[PDB]
Amino acid sequence: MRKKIFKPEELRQALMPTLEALYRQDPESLPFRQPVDPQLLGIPDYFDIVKNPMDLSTIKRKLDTGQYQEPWQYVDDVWLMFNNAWLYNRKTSRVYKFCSKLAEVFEQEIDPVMQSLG
Ligand SMILES: COc1ccc2c(c1)N(CCC/C=C/c1cc(C(=O)N3CCOCC3)cc3c1N[C@H](C)CC(=O)N3)CCC2
Repeated sequence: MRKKIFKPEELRQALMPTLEALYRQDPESLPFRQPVDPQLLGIPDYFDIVKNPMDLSTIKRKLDTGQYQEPWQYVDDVWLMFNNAWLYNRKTSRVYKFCSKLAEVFEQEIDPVMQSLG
């Protein structure tokens, strides 16, 4: 119940490999690498449906700038990114299928890391 203290440099070192695993997926990571601009992309309802957008570059910036206090907050951001994509996109779309592949990759990477951090 009393939270152990995680130093930001320890979270960055431990969790960065799991984020690198996502980024290295090609073609599957491409639509997830940067924040979206709905007006430029032609999806103007995106922020109506997706209340809390999330993307790989934003997660990397949060690790780089010490914005997570505990590892589950990082896991929550990765899964927010996944859940937003499964909510917004149709099941036949590239983004939807790519999201499913990233979730498979992430599940394998994150488990031993979460065990090691405690
Ligand atoms: C869109 O899929 C691909 C697949 C491969 C490659 C793509 C794009 N690009 C452009 C990358 C940037 C694209 C992002 C992105 C774009 C659209 C989008 O404007 N749409 C309208 C018509 O097309 C389908 C949907 C939707 C979504 C998008 N992503 C985030 C997760 C928000 C979302 O939930 N959905 C680079 C080369 C490889």
